[PDB]
Amino acid sequence: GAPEGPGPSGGAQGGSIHSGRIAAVHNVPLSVLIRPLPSVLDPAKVQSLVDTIREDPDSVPPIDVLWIKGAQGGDYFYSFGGCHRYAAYQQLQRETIPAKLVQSTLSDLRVYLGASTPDLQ
Ligand SMILES: Nc1ncnc2c1ncn2[C@@H]1O[C@H](COP(=O)(O)OP(=O)(O)OP(=O)(O)O)[C@@H](O)[C@H]1O
Ligand SMILES: [Mg+2]
Repeated sequence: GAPEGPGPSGGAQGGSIHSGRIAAVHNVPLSVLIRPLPSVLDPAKVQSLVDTIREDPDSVPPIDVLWIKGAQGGDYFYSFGGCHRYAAYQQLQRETIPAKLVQSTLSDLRVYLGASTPDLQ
């Protein structure tokens, strides 16, 4: 749980390209991925990816993922794409998946779900 926090000490949100920020590749757990948009997966195309990760996990780049926080610091990870890439990782029963984190705002989520957008907390 986390019924407490530090405090304000740096305008991170709306920060210009000189304030402070760290965006890089990160292994985000598969159990905390948010995907509210089903898709049609192909069993032959997943096999090709499952073969790359099993034959060479270095020639496989990360996917783009949006990093947004709720009204209570609750971090939520949204993914839109790499659908087939998720099946290969999910099929290999792996614990986490490489994904590029990109700080975003609830507005960016409205562009994708400007209708079924929930209330993050
Ligand atoms: N054996 C392989 N089979 C298919 N794609 C491969 C293979 N090895 C490398 N790749 C790369 O994996 C990437 C697959 O993910 P990408 O995000 O690019 O596109 P996508 O097919 O639209 O699907 P999703 O968003 O569902 O993963 C491709 O860009 C391709 O270049
Ligand atoms: Mg495409």
